[PDB]
Amino acid sequence: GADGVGSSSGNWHCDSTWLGDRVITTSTRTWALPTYNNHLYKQISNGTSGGATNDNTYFGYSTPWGYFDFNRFHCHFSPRDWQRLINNNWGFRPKRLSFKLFNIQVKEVTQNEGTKTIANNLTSTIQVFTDSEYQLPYVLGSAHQGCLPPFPADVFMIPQYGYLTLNNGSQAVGRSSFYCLEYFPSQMLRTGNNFQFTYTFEDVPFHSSYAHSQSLDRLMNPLIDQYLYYLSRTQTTGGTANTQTLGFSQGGPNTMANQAKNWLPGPCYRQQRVSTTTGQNNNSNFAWTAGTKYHLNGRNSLANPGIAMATHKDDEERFFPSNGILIFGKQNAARDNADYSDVMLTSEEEIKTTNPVATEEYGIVADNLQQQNTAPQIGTVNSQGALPGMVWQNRDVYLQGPIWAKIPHTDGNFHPSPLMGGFGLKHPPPQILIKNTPVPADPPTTFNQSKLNSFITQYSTGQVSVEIEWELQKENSKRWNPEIQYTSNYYKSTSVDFAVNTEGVYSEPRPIGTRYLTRNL
Amino acid sequence: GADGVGSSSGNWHCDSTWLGDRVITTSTRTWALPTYNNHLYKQISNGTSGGATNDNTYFGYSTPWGYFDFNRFHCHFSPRDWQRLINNNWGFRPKRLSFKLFNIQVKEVTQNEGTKTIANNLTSTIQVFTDSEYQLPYVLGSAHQGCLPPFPADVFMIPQYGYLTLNNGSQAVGRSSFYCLEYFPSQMLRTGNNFQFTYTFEDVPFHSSYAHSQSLDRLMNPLIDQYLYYLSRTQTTGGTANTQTLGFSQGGPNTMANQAKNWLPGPCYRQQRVSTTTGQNNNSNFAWTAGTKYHLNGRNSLANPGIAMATHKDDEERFFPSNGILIFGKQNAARDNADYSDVMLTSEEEIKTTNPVATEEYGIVADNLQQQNTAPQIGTVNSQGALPGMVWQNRDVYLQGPIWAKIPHTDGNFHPSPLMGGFGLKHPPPQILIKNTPVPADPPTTFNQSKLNSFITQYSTGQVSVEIEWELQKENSKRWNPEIQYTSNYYKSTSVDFAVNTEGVYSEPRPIGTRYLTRNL
Amino acid sequence: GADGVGSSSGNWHCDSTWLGDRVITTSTRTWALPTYNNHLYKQISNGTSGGAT
Amino acid sequence: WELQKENSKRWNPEIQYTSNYYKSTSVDFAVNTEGVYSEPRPIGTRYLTRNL
Amino acid sequence: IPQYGYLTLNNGSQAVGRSSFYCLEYFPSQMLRTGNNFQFTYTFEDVPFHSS
Repeated sequence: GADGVGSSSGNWHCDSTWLGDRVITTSTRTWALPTYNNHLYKQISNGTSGGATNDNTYFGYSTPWGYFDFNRFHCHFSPRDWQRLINNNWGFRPKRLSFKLFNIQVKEVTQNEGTKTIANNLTSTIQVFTDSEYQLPYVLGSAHQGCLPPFPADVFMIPQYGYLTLNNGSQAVGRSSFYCLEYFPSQMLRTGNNFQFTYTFEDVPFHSSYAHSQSLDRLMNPLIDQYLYYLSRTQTTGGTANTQTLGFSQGGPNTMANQAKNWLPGPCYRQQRVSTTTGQNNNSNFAWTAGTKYHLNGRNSLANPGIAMATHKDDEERFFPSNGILIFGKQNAARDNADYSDVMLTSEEEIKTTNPVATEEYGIVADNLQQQNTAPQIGTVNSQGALPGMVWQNRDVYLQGPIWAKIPHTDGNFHPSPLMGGFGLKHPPPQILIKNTPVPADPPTTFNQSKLNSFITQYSTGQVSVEIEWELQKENSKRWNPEIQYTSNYYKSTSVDFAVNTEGVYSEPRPIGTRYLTRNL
Repeated sequence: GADGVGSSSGNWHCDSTWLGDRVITTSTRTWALPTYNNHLYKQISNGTSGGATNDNTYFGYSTPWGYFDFNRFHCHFSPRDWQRLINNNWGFRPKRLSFKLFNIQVKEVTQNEGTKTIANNLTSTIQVFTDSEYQLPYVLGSAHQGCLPPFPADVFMIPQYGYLTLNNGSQAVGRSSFYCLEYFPSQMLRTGNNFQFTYTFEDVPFHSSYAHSQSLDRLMNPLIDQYLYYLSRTQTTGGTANTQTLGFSQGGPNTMANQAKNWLPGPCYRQQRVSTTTGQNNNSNFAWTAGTKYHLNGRNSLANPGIAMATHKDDEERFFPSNGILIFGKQNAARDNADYSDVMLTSEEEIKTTNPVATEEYGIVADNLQQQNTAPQIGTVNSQGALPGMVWQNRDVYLQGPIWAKIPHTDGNFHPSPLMGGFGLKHPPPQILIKNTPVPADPPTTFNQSKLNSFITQYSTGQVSVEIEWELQKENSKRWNPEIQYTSNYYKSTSVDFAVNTEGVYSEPRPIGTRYLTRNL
Repeated sequence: GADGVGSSSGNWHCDSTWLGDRVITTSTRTWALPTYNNHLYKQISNGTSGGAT
Repeated sequence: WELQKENSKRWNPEIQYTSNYYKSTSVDFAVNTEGVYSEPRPIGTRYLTRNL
Repeated sequence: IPQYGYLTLNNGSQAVGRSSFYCLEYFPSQMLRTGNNFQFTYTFEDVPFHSS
């Protein structure tokens, strides 16, 4: 109706509504936006001139702007809600979202000798816009820090926006592009204004959350023989001198490894195996050398995690592929050289049925061409691309994991599902940029052409709301016996899981996968 | 209105019209159609009975007919028009075409002793038809010579039509098929008639003409750390005796080779590397032996060019893959054993971002399974198929290159984009066949059953017009700094580029790629 | 609609639009205006009395 | 602004204005390490050609 | 924002009779506080295209 400094722009909303196949999750947080780079664009670079190896060189710019990132699940779901979701449902996909930004304060702080003081600046503004035409480097989806906090009572700091471009060493080539963010139409807000927009997701396949109750090779009937034959005997038996001969048999219950099958496991690109028990591992540093890397433009890049694979086979739980998994840190984990007990290892073991084990070969093929003179030889397939009749599962999404990623714009792609897990999108949710409008200090009395480098130390805070509507796929199954469910531990504990401790620090005990309920292949 | 020998059938058209997102290019040429094979079908063959190796054997027929081929770009675009196109636009695709054939003369030449004389034959006809049901071997798209000339003032000769069929050695098998082209309904034209038809392309994705301003591995934010971890340490350090241990770290600006990534480069099938500087290459003839070949039906076939890959990495310009590029000849180049200075080498270097370098491996994988007893081992991937989450770019189209190719009719295919570049089409533009109607010489006075082998030496000429409507994808980009453009050299020269020389010979100095403007991944 | 110290007067615009034979370029900048001459008009002059030619 | 479209039958390619393809320490028409914006060269308006 | 000043007829450092003096406060102007804005439009007269 009427906006001003005395009225409030918007109301707090955190809620989740469950109706039929829809669930609508809304959230609200409090943010604080500092001034970055003293309002300057800057060329940032790193090159082999220093100690940096040729692989880590980069060239790019760092903008004064800042951006909102809600791309992680736990922003939108309380652990309880996540439990309603993964226990009762096969799959889900987002439909549409809404975004609101309101109740803006802008404050200016000054330093006089040793005293610090902070006072409202009522006339200052902030600038906000969204890129809806995707005309900027899209920097979301790389799993950077700085999303909304999982716990609504936390106040968070908005990250700085920057991007990278083509480089040769530390230098730049001709195609290198430079973007000036002030060059887009944006909306300017004072303390009595608010900002909002809506967005509608394109059709996306449901994320399958479930494990297969069968395995790809066991689809057969155990009771009945096949009518097809296979080559079971190359040589006579029982004789003192055995000669080569041919004989055939029908696949049956006794030998099921020989039966014909319609389908093949998903592709395999091998990882190195590492044991959680230290003593069993080799004594050396093989992490970077023995890692599984892909080579692009004379630059070796570790492949992290890589394509979706089973972490380990039965009773192998102490083993995990080198880089082939997602690893989340526990609360108050060190940044570098953190101990094993400070991190949380995800496990893809649920997909063992459809996909091959990450640390083992795909299969065996014939190397040579046999003769009565020469013996047959076999060979091992470490890397296997796609073949007609392969089926595979994507990687599981976690409560801490990213929701979506932008499918790059290219001539062609193969199954465009982000490797880190999520929903691939041609047109992801537009990224939102925000900046404090610079306010100069006292200019000189005599004209000078040079730009003004002196400004008023300033920052702004406010509220942000995001609301996403999700579509659910109900679970319809005739299974007689009980399912596996996700459940909290019944035994006593010093402190409640997913709750604040004595000091008020919120923490998450373990990652939570999405696959519990079962289906038939 | 009224057609006859005195009226003209059609008017000359060469023009290009630029309206909005459409551009309509029309062209006209003068052709001459000789009599081939003395009006005879003939079995042609080659086999290992001679010096020919088993790989080059073939079996097929050569028809008296002849056909029109406009499949190359430079037929439809003047170099200037090609410059308007590639500088201002991201992509384009054809919409519909028109074809006209008119102003037909048919002349008969006789030899009397040493004198030669040529006179109009007013009553003779020619036969023309198009196969719109695709019931013939489709011979276009193999980049054969004989398309329309690039320069409108040239008169060209129509090529002869022939096709190949299944063979075993020089012989033919049972499935070998024989087609009689007189067995189709065709239209017969005298000097007062004209021929035309229209065609409408099926929906086809725009050809992407642009380079990526980013690279596939650099999509990350340089400023912010990831919240994921990786395995950075397998062993203690600083001690006199170091023991195996586990430690983890977060990917960050300093080490970007270790960060998790959502996508992978396109597939890789390696090529042998050759230096343009002769001295650096090995001394031997490895061209055929060390080439990259695919084996089909006991017959080795060189893979030319192969799938799209970057020609070379940074500052490698002197290197090119063996057969993995397109090579165009300069004007008046020799047919066989031409010198390096007589040919023009295309370069795919623009796609380095998305696709791997053609001459280097795809990556590294783990060969063995480590233990405290045994060291880990690594292995190299030379050939890599498709894996989920790969992105790639197609090969660039050139002003001299082919426009389209017919996607073979098969059960299944993978990304059906022709390797030589172009638009893959289920129903390409129908191919057009043309022949002089045979006119017998004086038959004997007494009946004889044998067919008449004596004919009047004869040929025909006329005009041909083709008009194609193209659809454009406008370039909308916020990049601040200037683009790279294609431009002619400012410095003085003996003769103008893309123009006739003193002797009247038209020539093209260099190939012209389509990728200049830039985009973000 | 209603202007005051809490509302913002206008929105940032920098854009260029290409339509047919028209192109429309808009721009926006931030300025700072000092007080000159202590709010005084002043006669300024220079002459050959000094070193000036 | 009002534009006058270029309608010309010239066969061979025009001269265009284009950025340098070769590598460089810093991008032209962009901020440097210190954040100072700079313009490398003046840019004239005459490239396309006409007949007298 | 630069300072506004202007020159007039002179003889040496002195001024002649035709020298004019303008008082800028003598024009109608619009006064704005922090809640106000200012705008106007303008239309160029017909001018020949700049030949590039």
